[PDB]
Amino acid sequence: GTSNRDWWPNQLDLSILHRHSSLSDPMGKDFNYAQAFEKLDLAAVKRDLHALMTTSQDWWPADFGHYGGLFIRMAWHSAGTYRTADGRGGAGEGQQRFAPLNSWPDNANLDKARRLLWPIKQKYGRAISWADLLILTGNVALESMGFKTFGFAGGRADTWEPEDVYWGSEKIWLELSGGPNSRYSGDRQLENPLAAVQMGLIYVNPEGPDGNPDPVAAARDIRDTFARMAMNDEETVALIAGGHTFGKTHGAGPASNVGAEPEAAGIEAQGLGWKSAYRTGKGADAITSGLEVTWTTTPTQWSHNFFENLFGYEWELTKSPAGAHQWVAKGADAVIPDAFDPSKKHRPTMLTTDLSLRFDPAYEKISRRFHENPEQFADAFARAWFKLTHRDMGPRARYLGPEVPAEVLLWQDPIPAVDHPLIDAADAAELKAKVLASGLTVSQLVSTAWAAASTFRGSDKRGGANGARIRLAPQKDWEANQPEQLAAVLETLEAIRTAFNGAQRGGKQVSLADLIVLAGCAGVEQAAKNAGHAVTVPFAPGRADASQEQTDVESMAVLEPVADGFRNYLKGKYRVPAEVLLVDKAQLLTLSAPEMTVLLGGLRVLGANVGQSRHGVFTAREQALTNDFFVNLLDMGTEWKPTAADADVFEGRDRATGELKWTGTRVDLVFGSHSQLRALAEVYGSADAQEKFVRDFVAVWNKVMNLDRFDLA
Amino acid sequence: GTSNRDWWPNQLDLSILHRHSSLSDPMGKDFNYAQAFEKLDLAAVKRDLHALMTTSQDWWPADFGHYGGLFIRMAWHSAGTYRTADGRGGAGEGQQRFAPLNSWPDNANLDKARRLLWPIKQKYGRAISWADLLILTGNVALESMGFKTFGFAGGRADTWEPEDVYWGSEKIWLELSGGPNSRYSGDRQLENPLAAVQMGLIYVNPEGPDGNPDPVAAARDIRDTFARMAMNDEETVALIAGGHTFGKTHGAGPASNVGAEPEAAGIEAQGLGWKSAYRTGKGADAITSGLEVTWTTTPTQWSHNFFENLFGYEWELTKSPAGAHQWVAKGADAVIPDAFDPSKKHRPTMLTTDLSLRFDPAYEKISRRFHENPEQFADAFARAWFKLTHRDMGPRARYLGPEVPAEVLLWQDPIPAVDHPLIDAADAAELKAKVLASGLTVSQLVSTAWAAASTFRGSDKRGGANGARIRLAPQKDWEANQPEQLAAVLETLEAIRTAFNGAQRGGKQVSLADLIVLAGCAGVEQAAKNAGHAVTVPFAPGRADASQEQTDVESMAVLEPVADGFRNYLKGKYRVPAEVLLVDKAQLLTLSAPEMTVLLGGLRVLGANVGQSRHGVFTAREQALTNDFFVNLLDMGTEWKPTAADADVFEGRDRATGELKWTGTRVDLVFGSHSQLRALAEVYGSADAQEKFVRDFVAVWNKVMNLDRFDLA
Ligand code: HEM
Ligand code: HEM
Ligand SMILES: NNC(=O)c1ccncc1
Ligand SMILES: NNC(=O)c1ccncc1
Ligand SMILES: [Cl-]
Ligand SMILES: [Cl-]
Ligand code: NA
Ligand code: NA
Repeated sequence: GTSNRDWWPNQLDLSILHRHSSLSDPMGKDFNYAQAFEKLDLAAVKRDLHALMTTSQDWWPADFGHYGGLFIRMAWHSAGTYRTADGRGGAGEGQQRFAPLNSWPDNANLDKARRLLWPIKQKYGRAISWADLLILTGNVALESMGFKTFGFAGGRADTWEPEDVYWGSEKIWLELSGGPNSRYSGDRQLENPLAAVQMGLIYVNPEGPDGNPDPVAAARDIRDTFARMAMNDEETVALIAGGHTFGKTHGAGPASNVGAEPEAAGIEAQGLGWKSAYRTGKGADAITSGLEVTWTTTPTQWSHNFFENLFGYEWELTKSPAGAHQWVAKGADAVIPDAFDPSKKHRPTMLTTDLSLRFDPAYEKISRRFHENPEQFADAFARAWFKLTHRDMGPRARYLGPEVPAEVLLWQDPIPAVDHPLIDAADAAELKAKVLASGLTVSQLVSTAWAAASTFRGSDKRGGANGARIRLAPQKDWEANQPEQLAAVLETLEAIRTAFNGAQRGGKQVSLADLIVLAGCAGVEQAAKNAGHAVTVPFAPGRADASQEQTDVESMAVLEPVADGFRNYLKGKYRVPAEVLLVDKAQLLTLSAPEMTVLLGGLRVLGANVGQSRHGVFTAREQALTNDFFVNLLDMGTEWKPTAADADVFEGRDRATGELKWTGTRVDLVFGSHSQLRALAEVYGSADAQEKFVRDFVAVWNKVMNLDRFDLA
Repeated sequence: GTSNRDWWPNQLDLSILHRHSSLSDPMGKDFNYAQAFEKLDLAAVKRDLHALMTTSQDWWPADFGHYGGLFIRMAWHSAGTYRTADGRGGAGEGQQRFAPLNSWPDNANLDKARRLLWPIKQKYGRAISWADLLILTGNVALESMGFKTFGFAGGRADTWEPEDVYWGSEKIWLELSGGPNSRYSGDRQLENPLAAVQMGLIYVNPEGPDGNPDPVAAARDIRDTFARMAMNDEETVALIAGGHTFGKTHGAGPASNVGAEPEAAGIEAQGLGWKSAYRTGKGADAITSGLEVTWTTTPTQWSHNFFENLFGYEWELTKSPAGAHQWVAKGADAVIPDAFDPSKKHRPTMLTTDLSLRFDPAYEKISRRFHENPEQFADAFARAWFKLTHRDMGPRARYLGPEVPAEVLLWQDPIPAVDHPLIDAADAAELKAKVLASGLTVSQLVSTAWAAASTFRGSDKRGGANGARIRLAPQKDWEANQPEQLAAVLETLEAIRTAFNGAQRGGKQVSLADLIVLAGCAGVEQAAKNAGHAVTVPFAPGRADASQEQTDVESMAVLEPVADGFRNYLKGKYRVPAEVLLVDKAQLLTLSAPEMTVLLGGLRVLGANVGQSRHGVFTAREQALTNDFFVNLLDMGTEWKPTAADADVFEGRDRATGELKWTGTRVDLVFGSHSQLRALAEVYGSADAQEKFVRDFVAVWNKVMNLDRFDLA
């Protein structure tokens, strides 16, 4: 069946902006997951999950009689696809149940784990999503086995189709580095935005880098991949040691026994995969990773035995029954219990990646401290497990149910509670007039508010204008934000705010976060008036100002835009074409193709480009809100060519005279090239479309201003 | 970027059901194209188009000073992708402007024709769709050159993304037959549903079959492909002769001069392609097909010179400047004008496929009659051109504006006007009660109404329950429709109708087409009652009964379902998996994945399977409307295996006892295998879902009942 993707594999794919339509969603347009979850009897759900832990099913018998380890690994993998670079992956959409993650090699047999949860899912129905259930089940596993969690928030709404995520370019599962589509270059540099060492792994290879069983080298990969999942050294050691306090791995026989992954299995397998011809195919004969390691003397109970073993023995390199590299404790007694046979015991074993916690010098010091102070280990793991499993849930206002921790954590980019009356519509009109009387231009007001709001990404629900973090390090210094002009605009807004707030009775005040947005609205109003349209822009108050100490500077670096097509900004020269980067950004902002089109066309004419660039400013009435961008872009009286100096900048000349009319980047011209985008630009560039352009612009502007406003949801 | 399609190339692609969401649509959800078109000043549009015809642009100079020929070929190609086998292709969605059709080799330089129309599109905006404008432009071309068209209907709403259409399996444009993905097998049998001889052609190869310049052989491809586009011999000769009365081909130099098709061209080309390094690249130097033929002495005026030349000279095999086979008149004077140089003239030329009209014996008699009687030629062509360009527009109720022809054509599957009062809601309740008192079962009433309504396909908007054609040849004899049971149900319904209609005052009556649907509604209400739910199934009267004499039997053959997963029906053994056929049918019925899921699950338990098969009937309360399908499908207590006798039927056995519980086909079990479908099935199989399943079933049943009801749009 030959498709457009086969004929034109490097054309832009806009379908990624149109996933998650109401067409694929089986719930009404009215279904609100938060409200269904708020009625769930969470306690009853936890009781059922507690019972499930030791209700072994014959089609996938429970190791040691307890599914706890399996469910902790299930939950860890649901969370563990998260990348800080784009905020994609993570547990927040329940994507583990869809392709490709349902069939990743590292997710082998987690199909069985999710099938075990079906009766509970079915019983509670829409009131608990798969996405919430997977994490809750991890929590309950930990609790069942004697570990007290830091807490749990519901509110991860289920999704209904696979996300479009760049997981790499390799065409072979688990391909080792240096192939034709290598994710590594230079001195083992992993390409952004990837956060795993091989296609179909979560973070690293348990045998060591590219299969080489060097724990020191393995530590380097661990540290890099975990940093790319937002975890520092302490959190990392706590998570790995904490997780490998429980359960075991499965490699009872050769991996050639294991058949097709779920998405490749036959229809009779009913959504399950990795069927094994080794012996009974399950239980004591299970093959998952190929490794055969049990870490502790009590695999179904919280202990301090991980670090006791890690430091208490010396380790020797050996092989699992499947042929995989792993480590066995030299001269040890058989103290580890067998998962199925009460008469067999085994020597302590470890993976290469466990030994990393000992033999990397920085990890070693943390592992020692946790060894000597187990209460610090327990607390670090609890905190890290909460972080891991909630990292992509967004602001605290989205957290539901009775187990939400009251402690506010730095990584949540917290926003202070509003404790005063908010501005009303009269106050908003007075502020907007003061803004316009101060001398700030349309371009300044629009650029500033765009800069503040457009850090939001729906992937992990970080960023947005709430908080006024654009006035703090590091946002205030980002090149795309034009630090010098930004400083000037903020100093003017701050004087307006000080004066308005000092005039108030009764505790009313306006936050700078609100005023930045409100000021951008005034700029759009002014621009509409410059074009002869009478427009009021909607504005919702209630944003607050976060302090510098509430803003982790390092964590904030990943939100820096290195490409923002909306401002015609590229930080350097990338191997990814700019128009691909524009679509990627539109996706993070939750924009459809029509929204992205109208938005960019308006921003160009309002003066939002970085550095006052003229590229794509296809108008003679800059700072007026018109559809000029489109009308001029589509004018066949102009011919375009890439410039001598740069293949990425284009000159548009009068076809008859050869005179230069405009210049543009690939981001500008793509709207006139791509057949679906051009169809959109046409709508907005038609003679009957001036009002529609202004109205659709206002609506999309307001949408971007409100992206993070979960306090109103 | 490696995708799910790369890893699992034979998994089902559900995205095809979720195109044309509101997300991709730049118009408000309120936009009604029909109402915008009805206020268009169509006369003013045709005046602008008329002026455009002879206003040559230097970027693509008009041959002979007139764009007419170019626009006729543009409109012919817009329409000429149509296939009767699935109704896909055609002009009715304006898909020529999107991938892949925008870049087919046969559509070369029609990018220039569409660009020429941009000023007029831009002037009239949303009041005329691209889809309508392409056809109108061809009409105006013909009119400006002296040809009287049979009429024009507007109402083709624009679309905003490529359709997913199977155009063949070849991986090389224009691949010759007999390759690894050959569309031909046996004695030159073209695979259904294809209607062109090579990938990226409209119908046939202008040089002859696989490039072999034998007009006799070419005539066989012409006849086959045109029949597959719903054209008989007379229509075919009229179309080809009629078209090639105008304009010329373009092959001024070697084809190697011609660059990338639009979807492959650089961003600077702004949506145009096939840029030519040959001399000026355009005009007198134009290269399109590679052939260099001008058919008549007045290429910008309607004439009967095509047939005068065809019969008046003898023809010699020759080559264009690009190397293509074509024919030149032996010993002729230079009587054909040059497109750009008034001092240069040329001999008559023909394509191999033109000579087919003379040298095929059946075409020859038609071409002679048209030769001797050009008034018959003009009338046949007018009629054929109307048919061609409207074939996929659907019922007459969708035809808009002031040039709709009053004559009703058999190919339109016409439906008589309703001339009497319609039944009201109390009448509908009395009819439903009489239906249920007659002893027709839930199963019979549902099967019958499904059989009648489910012939509809949104691709060409043919079929549906309006007309009561299920009582007529050939529908009454299709094996899927269970002819003997159908006859029994219809006889009972007809006696109820005769008695209701005989009791009325005031000319009120009910059509059998309405009653068949209404009776299906009664079946579903009774099924819901059997499960303890009281619902009313909505019903809209106003269908009418068409006669046998108003039903072209041969044209109706292509609507026969050979695969209907909704009735668990497959007519024979196909190369395509049945679950793929199910998705194909869902797409033709305009169903989303959730609608297809709910609908199939309900139809199973209502007894809609052909032949009373138990396959997929996963309930112990058949004829009760419950969600049993899903609850039992998803029960992990049952294990499934393909049967000894058949790899396409499966047995479901109790996992503990080995007892046989159910049987199912691939269509049944796909809902428990495919990860996106199983996520849907889960919603409907959850303990809180019984009411939602009934509500969603009823809505989708009603939707299918109404698919053809453009009289209410
Ligand atoms: C360097 C990072 C990590 C590596 C390379 C790694 C590797 C593995 C491997 C290969 C398995 C065996 C899979 C099998 O054959 O069944 C496994 C099991 C497991 N891991 Fe990890 N792991 C890592 C981090 C984590 C973390 C962060 C957690 C949780 C906080 C976790 C919890 C588990 C648990 C509970 C199991 C046991 C599964 C069972 O009992 O069925 N691991 N790990
Ligand atoms: C067996 C069927 C047909 C074949 C193989 C065929 C082939 C061709 C070819 C190869 C060209 C030249 C393209 C170029 O180099 O610019 C052409 C031109 C043309 N064809 Fe057809 N054609 C067929 C049927 C039709 C029909 C059904 C129509 C309309 C009723 C039509 C109308 C035209 C016109 C108007 C042109 C002139 C283009 C211009 O003046 O720029 N043809 N045809
Ligand atoms: N792959 N996922 C995203 O790009 C995304 C998800 C949710 N909202 C916005 C963006
Ligand atoms: N390829 N196109 C179709 O299958 C279709 C188009 C419009 N409505 C329904 C089905
Ligand atoms: Cl994602
Ligand atoms: Cl189509
Ligand atoms: Na995410
Ligand atoms: Na069609």
